[PDB]
Amino acid sequence: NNRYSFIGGRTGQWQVVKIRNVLGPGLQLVEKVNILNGAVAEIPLDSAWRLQGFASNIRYAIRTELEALQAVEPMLNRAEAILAVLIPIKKSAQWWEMAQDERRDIFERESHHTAVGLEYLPGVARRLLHCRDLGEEFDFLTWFEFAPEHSSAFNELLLRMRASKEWEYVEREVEVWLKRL
Amino acid sequence: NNRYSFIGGRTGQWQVVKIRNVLGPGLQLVEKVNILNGAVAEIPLDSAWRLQGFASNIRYAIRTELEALQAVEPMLNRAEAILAVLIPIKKSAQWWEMAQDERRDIFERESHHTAVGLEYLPGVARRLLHCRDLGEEFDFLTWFEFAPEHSSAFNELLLRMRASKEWEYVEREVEVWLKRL
Ligand code: HEM
Ligand code: HEM
Repeated sequence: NNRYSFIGGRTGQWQVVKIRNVLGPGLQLVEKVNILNGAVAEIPLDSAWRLQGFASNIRYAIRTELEALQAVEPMLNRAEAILAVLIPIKKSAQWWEMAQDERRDIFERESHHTAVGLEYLPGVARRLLHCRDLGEEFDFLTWFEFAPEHSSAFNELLLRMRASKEWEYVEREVEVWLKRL
Repeated sequence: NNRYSFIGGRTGQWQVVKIRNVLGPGLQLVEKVNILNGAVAEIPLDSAWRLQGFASNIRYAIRTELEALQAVEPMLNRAEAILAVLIPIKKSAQWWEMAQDERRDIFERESHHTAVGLEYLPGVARRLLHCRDLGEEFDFLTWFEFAPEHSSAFNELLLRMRASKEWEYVEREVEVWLKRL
């Protein structure tokens, strides 16, 4: 099953350390996040929000980029990776109306998204989930996990991505920092 | 709402003219197709199958290709467009594992998918729906509609596409020919 749900509330595998409402409407602070592999039609007991998305095919990365990523990218669920950050992202209408070449040019040629992110591997593991096509309020759910030794580096990455051309099209962003229970 | 369902059964806006089970498991012959904008968790009793997909962003077409398409592509629901064909398609695991550049090169550089398709406009109107990401048995639901005038041309187009490199990755395909009621 390629669908994942993230329920903010009183139960889950992850304790919420903090929520930073970076851009646009925020997410209610809660005690924990519960992650479920599957859709979840009915709101859990004592929960404040649910986010959902699916794992999908590659949309931008070219073969040589995939080869570079595969050589260094870590797996999820490393024993040392006790911190995580869930970052829902929405991009503007102006982005989604662009053609494929226009988007790829902004994403890599101008913003160097993959080349910058590679600078943070193997420390940071990640998962990308898509949800615009489900009708959700965000377009992406992005997930990152790492040992505490990489927290400073991860915060620098965030600032570097926010300085990029690609980020001129980001309309909503929240950071949910988590610690593994 | 970006989701569409196609219910094969005894009711609907479209009468089934024929079903050709081109490759892989077919779809049961039925009297009619009912098309609904929205999902349908409860399939009607006298219906045989339900297909669903969503409209999404562009995956391959470049700006100059979109411009060419926009100059000539017809609207849906033209008065004369009394014939349609619903063609669910599934592509292989080897296709999906390829990177974005590899897929674009097969789609256009080798197969000329858009250049060939443009030869059949304005006669043929179309919609593309995506459903691999919903866990459906097919990956795409493709829809075409046109006057009787263009049936012979549409049949030529089908044969041309099936001769392409891109088609070497198609592993399931069915044609549901319809007439507007
Ligand atoms: C940690 C190192 C990172 C690496 C190696 C990396 C790599 C990538 C790659 C290769 C893609 C494209 C996938 C495809 O072709 O479909 C992608 C997409 C994406 N990434 Fe990153 N990324 C990193 C960090 C980040 C961070 C920190 C953020 C958010 C603050 C983020 C947000 C996104 C988004 C929103 C997308 C989807 C873009 C779109 O489809 O428009 N990434 N990432
Ligand atoms: C009638 C003229 C046609 C035109 C102008 C045309 C045009 C296109 C365009 C431009 C795309 C890419 C959309 C994107 O970038 O996301 C596309 C995708 C697609 N089309 Fe066609 N098409 C035509 C006929 C057909 C026919 C007859 C079939 C099926 C037999 C078909 C099957 C598909 C499929 C399966 C995709 C999805 C490809 C993928 O994402 O891997 N098309 N079409």
